[PDB]
Formats: sequence, C-alpha cells, structure tokens
Amino acid sequence: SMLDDAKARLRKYDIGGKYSHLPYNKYSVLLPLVAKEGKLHLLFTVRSEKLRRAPGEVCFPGGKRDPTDMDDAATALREAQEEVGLRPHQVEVVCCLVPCLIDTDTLITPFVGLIDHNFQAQPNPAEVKDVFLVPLAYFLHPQVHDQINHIFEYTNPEDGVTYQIKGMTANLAVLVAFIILEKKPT
Ligand SMILES: O=C(Cc1ccccc1)Nc1cccc(Cl)c1
Repeated sequence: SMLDDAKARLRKYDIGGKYSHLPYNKYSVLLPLVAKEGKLHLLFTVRSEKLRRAPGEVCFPGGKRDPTDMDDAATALREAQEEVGLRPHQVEVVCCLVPCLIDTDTLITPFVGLIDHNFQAQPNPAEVKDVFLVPLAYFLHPQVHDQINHIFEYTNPEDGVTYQIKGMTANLAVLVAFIILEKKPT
C-alpha cells in the first residue's frame, strides 16, 4: 500500500537516537505526512506575525525541548499539539531523519510522522497564522525563485494563495520527497 510503502522507505533513513544525547541546545520538528486524494502531502505552518523570531515564515511544527519530554520525538509531538492541535493518537512517528546543526551550539532533530486521516488542524493563533498542505511531489518540480539563495513558491489551487518555502524547511521537504517518491513504478 502507499502508506506501508512510505513507512518502509522512511525506516531505511532512520538514524534513531544516535545523536540525541549530545550536549546541544535541542529543538525538534515534525514533518507531518497527510494522505489526501490518493497522494501524500506535507503539512506546513505559517508562523504568527507577532512572534519575535521569524514572523510570517513557513515552518514545520516544532520547538525547543523541555524537561518534560521523554525524548526528542516527544518534543516534536508536544509542540505540534500546542501549535496545530495534533493529538498523539493522531500521529505515528516513523523515523528520525538527519539532524540539522546551526549556530555552533544547536541541533534540530526532524521526525517524520504519519497523520490520521480524521485530523483537522486547529491553528493556535498566538503561534500559527496559517496551516496548509503541499503535495509531496511538488518538491520534485518546485517553482524556484532566487532572492543569492533558492526559494520555493507554492500556490494552493484551492484558493490561489502563494506561500514561500525556504531554508531548512525547504531542504527537509525535498529530502522527504526524494526518500518516499524516488524510483517508483507508475
Ligand atoms: O519553531 C518551530 C520549529 C522549529 C524549531 C527549531 C528551529 C526551526 C524551526 N515551528 C513553529 C511553527 C509555528 C509556530 C511556532 Cl511557535 C513554532
């Protein structure tokens, strides 16, 4: 099946807890995979304009680890619940992808999660201005704009709204798309 195939592909790239005990400032992100209309999608947030760091930027749900978290996956799920109302029964964490090093002292761990088909986002407006889906296949043939660094522009065909996706968020989206969609019979 599509979903069993995606999970099997993802598991091959799982690094597990290999880098998780290293003494960094630790953040986790959840890369939420949603199946709609027979295709996989990634769920993205737009950060609230009122936030002091990266207002209005497209990001995956996530945030800083706190003492309550049993592990890095827990961080991702806690923050996703706070930001978009995703409850733990509504997500299956499939793997941990390569972590992202930034600022010399920070490690961001991405987890891919399969999201329940009955989940409906409840954007928390203190943190999230918007939530939207992008088909995973888009990241194989993105509309690229150079600002010099590469920016993806995705227009939602439902409403014509264009979102800019860049940086770590864009990079991770492409990674997930490659992992899941490469070398597939039509
Ligand atoms: O903050 C993140 C994930 C993240 C973690 C670490 C570095 C870069 C992105 N995501 C998010 C998205 C919407 C609202 C809020 Cl409050 C946070």
